[PDB]
Amino acid sequence: PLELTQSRVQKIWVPVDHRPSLPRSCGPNSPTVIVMVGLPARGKTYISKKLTRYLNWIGVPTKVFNVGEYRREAVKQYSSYNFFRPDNEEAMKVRKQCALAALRDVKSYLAKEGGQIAVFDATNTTRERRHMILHFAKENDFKAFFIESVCDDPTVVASNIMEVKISSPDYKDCNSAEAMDDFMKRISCYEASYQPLDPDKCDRDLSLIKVIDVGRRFLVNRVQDHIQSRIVYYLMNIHVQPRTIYLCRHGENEHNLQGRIGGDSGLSSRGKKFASALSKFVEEQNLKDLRVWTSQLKSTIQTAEALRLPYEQWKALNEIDAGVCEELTYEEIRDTYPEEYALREQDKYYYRYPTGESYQDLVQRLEPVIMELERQENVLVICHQAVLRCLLAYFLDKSAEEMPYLKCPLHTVLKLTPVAYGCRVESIYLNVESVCTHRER
Amino acid sequence: PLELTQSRVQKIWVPVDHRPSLPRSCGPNSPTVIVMVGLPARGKTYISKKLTRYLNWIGVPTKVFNVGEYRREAVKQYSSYNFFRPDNEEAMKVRKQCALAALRDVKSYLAKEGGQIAVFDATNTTRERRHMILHFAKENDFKAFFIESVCDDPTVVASNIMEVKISSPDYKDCNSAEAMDDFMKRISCYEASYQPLDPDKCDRDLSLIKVIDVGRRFLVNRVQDHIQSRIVYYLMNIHVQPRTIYLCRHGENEHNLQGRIGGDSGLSSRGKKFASALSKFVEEQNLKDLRVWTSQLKSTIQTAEALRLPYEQWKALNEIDAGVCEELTYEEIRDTYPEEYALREQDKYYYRYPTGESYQDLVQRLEPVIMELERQENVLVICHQAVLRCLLAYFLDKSAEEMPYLKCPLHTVLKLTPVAYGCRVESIYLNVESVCTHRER
Ligand SMILES: Cc1noc(C)c1Cn1cc(C#N)c2cc(Oc3ccc(NC(=O)[C@@H]4CCCN4)cc3)ccc21
Ligand SMILES: Cc1noc(C)c1Cn1cc(C#N)c2cc(Oc3ccc(NC(=O)[C@@H]4CCCN4)cc3)ccc21
Ligand SMILES: O=P(O)(O)OC[C@H]1O[C@](O)(CO)[C@@H](O)[C@@H]1O
Ligand SMILES: O=P(O)(O)OC[C@H]1O[C@](O)(CO)[C@@H](O)[C@@H]1O
Repeated sequence: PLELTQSRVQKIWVPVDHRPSLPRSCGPNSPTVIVMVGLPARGKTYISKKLTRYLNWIGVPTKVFNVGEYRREAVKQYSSYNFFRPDNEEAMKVRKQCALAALRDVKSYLAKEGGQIAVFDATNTTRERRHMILHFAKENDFKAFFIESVCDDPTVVASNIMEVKISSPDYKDCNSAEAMDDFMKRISCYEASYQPLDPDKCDRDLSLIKVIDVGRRFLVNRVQDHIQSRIVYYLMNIHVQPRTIYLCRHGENEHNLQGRIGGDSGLSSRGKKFASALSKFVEEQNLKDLRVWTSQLKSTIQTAEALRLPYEQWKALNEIDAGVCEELTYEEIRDTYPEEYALREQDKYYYRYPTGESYQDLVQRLEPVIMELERQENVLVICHQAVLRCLLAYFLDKSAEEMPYLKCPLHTVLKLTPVAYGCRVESIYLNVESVCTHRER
Repeated sequence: PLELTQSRVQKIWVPVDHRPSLPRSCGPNSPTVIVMVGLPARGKTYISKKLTRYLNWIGVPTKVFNVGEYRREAVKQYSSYNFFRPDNEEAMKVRKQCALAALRDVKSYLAKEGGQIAVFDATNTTRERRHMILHFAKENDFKAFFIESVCDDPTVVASNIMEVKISSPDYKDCNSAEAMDDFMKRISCYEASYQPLDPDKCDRDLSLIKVIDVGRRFLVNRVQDHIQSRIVYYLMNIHVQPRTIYLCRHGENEHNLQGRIGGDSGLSSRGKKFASALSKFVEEQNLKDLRVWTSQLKSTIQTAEALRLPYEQWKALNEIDAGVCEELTYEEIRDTYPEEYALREQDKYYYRYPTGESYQDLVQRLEPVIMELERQENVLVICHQAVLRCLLAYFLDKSAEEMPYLKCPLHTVLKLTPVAYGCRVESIYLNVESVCTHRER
């Protein structure tokens, strides 16, 4: 009675499955349609992309369905704002068809592809369009959560057009002045029929968040579940202030020299040289304020000590726990635990070390780190190879499959600069020799 | 260069501190005053107490300063609503003095006692009172965060009076009808001068949350930091729906029989008997829906398997990691690691096992569990001794010092019923023998 077996890869205790003569599968909670609401140049695509990047990283399969991309596919070349005119009978039919084709793909993603969240990235400015999306959600048993971005500041609108609209594939053959003028006219096409969300009377029963004046104020109505609560918390932690994220590993340690994994060894002579090189690098960056974060492991703390700056130790930044394989070389792992070695090589993200962790466990541990990185400005994170790959996968939108193989060499700073599309990444090698700890698939 | 030492209790790497001939101390971010806003019977004291319980548990020293308690101290016996009349010159002076005496204690708590958050629990219904609190915060370099509870539903108001107001020390000599009538008149004394928070025009620069219609809607304005963001997320996860939380340990395991700590051993014959007894108990509770949560350790999963109910495994529910002391008996710990054994006995909450955890680390890991327990209704958590003590300390408002010594015997269910003041706790022993794993200080 109560016979369990431990799964080889993830190390999960499951009931011993003595399937009957004819094994039956039972193939396969409710998916969510996130509805973006607002006039053009209100950061809807920015919100869509950032939220999708975060949700995928935490393990919630999410996809953006941008109606404009369906339009660029249906209509070969973009000419002008005249396409967006409310009196343009033909283009209005085309635009509706594009929205319906995107919703068709939303249904296929959530009901047939194992997707959990579909972000419907369009203006959805009219009650009519939103009633149609709600009907689509109710008939398919999907939850609907609305995210509206409201802003009347002309400086914010003009800045968004200059930063990411003029560079749109629609304005390829246009100069900055033509594109800006056309886009202002394009926004005006939407202003007459725009009906903002009204949680007070009309939209009282809808689950929604109103992001007002680029996150200065929020109106939150009827948060139904955990994922909606998490989105609201995320939106309240992110910001659009300029800043830099520097990510690096501790300087080379004694275990690195011996080819040993885990442990709590100190910096080697080269590691100490990197720590000095890092201080000079940090100084040369001339940052008004800089937060320094380390793990609770000696090698990252010794590296931070060389900076002569205040730092904070996070247990969440500690390297992946190798369980029984801690302090062993990869050769000793292959010889003592050959089954374990091969299992990891085959499934590096989900593989859990015996009495240890997986990259999947790392993500769960690092989520508060990500949330705090979002709220901060200039931050230097001194961590470890697996931790760094996980954080980098979040910033660079890398999949779970790619994550355990990201190149994070020793004595190299990864400088992350948030641009309008995601992160610009610059690599800075601090000219101090070390061993190589990267292992390809 | 870069010489560090590992602190004996917490195992934190610190710079070797070779203090000079004359050692200097440097004794000791900005504290926060949380301002409750709203008419009486709006759940301000309920919010104050629950939020304080959560903030203290996560390690943020928090205290409630209820102006009514300062009034009950200054004014010996309460007679009627006549004390709260706006034309009561004398009582208005007394009430102001009480609020100023509470603020004096707020200053002493935040600036002199190492308190981080002071919850100022009063009506604070007038702009004048709030301007005075803001002046007090600005002059003392304290942050101000407002939490307003707005509700016009007479059913909600009447229910609150019947549940927790009539039982107030003010209404000791009154019967339910007299107390209800007096309290309605008391609320009416505040209605004329009540100026709700206006984040649109007047309170635009204030950091605030408006909880509308018992959490149906929220107005969030200017969230400045991490703690305010966390409070907002907490308020959006909690609910006032009736439910039951059942907490228990896995049935007795093989390591329990050998007096061994940690490990991933299976249920003993008695443990299997408890698992059956637990199924019968659960069935007899006749709960419409019940969520079952386990750790990823075998003994909790085997216990859940006996229920024949769907369950979810949480790595966050895994027992405290004993590091190098894993799978050892307490006698073997005392003989192999006597220094470690004595250090733990002296500082059980902060003590970290070598390459292992502390109760302090458990709290950090269990925070997402608490957040999900809040969002859920009927939940059964099958876990481990140290995990159970931590969760119980949250629900029962126990300090960090008390937490490692809470009695959590094997084969015993802790039934938690949320009442208006906190949790009512019922213990249910399922009449199956086991070893005792409790060790007093
Ligand atoms: C790109 C880009 N960089 O600067 C600007 C301006 C843009 C383009 N943009 C224009 C927007 C508009 N309207 C907008 C809204 C956004 O949605 C937001 C959602 C949440 C928050 N949240 C916060 O700012 C939190 C809340 C309080 C503390 N910090 C801010 C914006 C995000 C980006 C937005
Ligand atoms: C005791 C007690 N039990 O039922 C009632 C009614 C009471 C007394 N009471 C009266 C209130 C009023 N007005 C009130 C507000 C509260 O503040 C709240 C703060 C946040 C939330 N949040 C939620 O409900 C979240 C948001 C959406 C999902 N669930 C609710 C109430 C908490 C308790 C309150
Ligand atoms: O996932 P991988 O490739 O083993 O890399 C993570 C490893 O890198 C190290 O930080 C050093 O090689 C080890 O501590 C850790 O086991
Ligand atoms: O903090 P204490 O008193 O050692 O209790 C926690 C211990 O209880 C156990 O669950 C069983 O005694 C061990 O796994 C764990 O080390």
